[PDB]
Amino acid sequence: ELKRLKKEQEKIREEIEEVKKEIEESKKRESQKNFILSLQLFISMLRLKLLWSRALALQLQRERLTDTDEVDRRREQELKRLKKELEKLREETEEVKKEIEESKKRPSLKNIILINQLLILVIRSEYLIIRNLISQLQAQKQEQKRSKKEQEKIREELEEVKKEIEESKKRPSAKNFILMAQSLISLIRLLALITRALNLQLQKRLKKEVEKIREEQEEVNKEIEESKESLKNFILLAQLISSMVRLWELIIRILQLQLQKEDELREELKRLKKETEKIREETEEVKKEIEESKEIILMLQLEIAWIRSLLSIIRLLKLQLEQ
Amino acid sequence: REEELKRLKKEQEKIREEIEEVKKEIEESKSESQKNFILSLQLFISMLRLKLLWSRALALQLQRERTDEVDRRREQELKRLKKELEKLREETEEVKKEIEESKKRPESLKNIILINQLLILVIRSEYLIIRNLISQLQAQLKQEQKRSKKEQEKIREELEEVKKEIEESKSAKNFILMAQSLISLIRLLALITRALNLQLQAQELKRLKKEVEKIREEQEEVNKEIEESKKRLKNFILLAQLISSMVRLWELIIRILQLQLQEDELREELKRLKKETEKIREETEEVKKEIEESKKEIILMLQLEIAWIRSLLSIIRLLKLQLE
Repeated sequence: ELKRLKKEQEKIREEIEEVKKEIEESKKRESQKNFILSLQLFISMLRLKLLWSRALALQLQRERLTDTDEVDRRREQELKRLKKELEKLREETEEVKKEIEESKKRPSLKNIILINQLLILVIRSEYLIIRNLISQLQAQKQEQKRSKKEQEKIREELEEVKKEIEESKKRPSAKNFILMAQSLISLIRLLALITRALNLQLQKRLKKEVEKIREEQEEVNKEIEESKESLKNFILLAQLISSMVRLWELIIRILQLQLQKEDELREELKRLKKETEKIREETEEVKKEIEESKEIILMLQLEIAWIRSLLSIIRLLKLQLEQ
Repeated sequence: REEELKRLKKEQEKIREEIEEVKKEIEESKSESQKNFILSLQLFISMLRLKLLWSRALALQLQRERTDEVDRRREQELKRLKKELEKLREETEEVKKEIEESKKRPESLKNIILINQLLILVIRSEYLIIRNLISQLQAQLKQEQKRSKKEQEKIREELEEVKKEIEESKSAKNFILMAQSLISLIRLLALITRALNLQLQAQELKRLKKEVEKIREEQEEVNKEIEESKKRLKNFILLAQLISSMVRLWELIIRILQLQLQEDELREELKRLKKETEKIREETEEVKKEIEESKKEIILMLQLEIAWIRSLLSIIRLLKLQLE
């Protein structure tokens, strides 16, 4: 079955490269900067999901057969391949990252920068999720410490960022930044708990910290629907993140049950299995809502790929439920 | 002009007999593995003869742009190439069968068999490109585009066919490095045809740039994997570096095509090719040294690999000379 998904990764990698190559042709030719600058992070996120998709396929086939290690053999080599693709974004992240710094040292537009920082803050964190999990397959402590110190370096950036937001959220359209910003803030806050979980897979309170994120993002999503021209494509962008939040809350929800792994965990299974569909449904509802919308030109391409890459993981995740 | 293109179209001969001697020796030498390795020599031999023709068909296109006799000479060589073109596609079908016979006999050689299956499809895809070039020269006709597009999808399914039986099996680490280096090269050749056919229609070429950049990265995945297999059979590795340079060369061919399509935006990506052409020339002679250094199919393998280096370099020059 999995090799069916192992085609879309190329198919998603397609518009990645051209819209990545369409980016720097016009990077030759203050707003258009950070419009270009944002799309690049979207791509660095798009590839990040493809890495995470291949990572999930590894665990899935890790469990399909594990009598001896010819399953592990095909694994350790691919473990290096995706380990590299991590750093190929780590460099690409650097480029955009420093083009955002010196973009601040210049005289709506001022708040676009903040979302990009938030965007980076998300990429920095999904990173360590992968690096953790990527290494948790060479073992089958030279990995724990880096995320502990780094989980501080994101939380320290995340603090200063969120304070420079409420400073203007109290102030006098672009209020839809607030939602996407708030949605990203909840995403980082939610993703911070997942690193606590992935390192617990190595070396309980988060189930309550999750419910804090849940009911808080629930109110952004309600406002999201209470708002559905120019910014109307930007609300769709926000509903994208909303699924990423709900998807990630779904991921940790799997991260408990296998710890407790003899029946009542098949009820949490059925629970997952439905909300597995519920996001993928709400995701494909977005897919139609994206399709309708006809720099903008290039944004909608990545979103479709952002959808497809997300669906491939959901399609790949519901198979982890059979596990 | 001809002085340059004569001292080039003399090295073409200087290679052709080194092939036909390896050739006359092949059937002279002709267990199962031995007669299987013999096949790969012929396939490699045919690959070489395809290169010389490919270079010969190029120099034509040059003098063309460079006299009544630049048109009388047209008919002359184009037929001479078309003859050699079809003589090539002959011998291939026979080898294709002899492998189809050996597959049914069970046995690490199924590696060596699988690579032979790829080489055929590589040869098969290269054919339609040379014809796309030669027929474009004698066109100086709607179905000639289509048979190339038709025999393309015929190779396409056989690629995935053989691609299945690759994963359905997966030292051996290198066979796949080499096998993947070929699959990519095949996926590259299919682009050039669809790119060439796009020339006759004259904005779809955006789909090409995508897939081209796709095959850029994945090739550099195998390219880097090859690099560390040297630091830890040596003949097998340098031969895999032969294939990787082909993917680079053909990448440049495609890059030349998409530029041949559509004044500093021109000169921008233009000198990139001329700069890229300079890179491939030395990389080729890098493989040349290690073959020339590393001194019974082995020697036949070597002289074949050397002649390929010399043959490829002649194409690099015409490409550089074409870039003006």
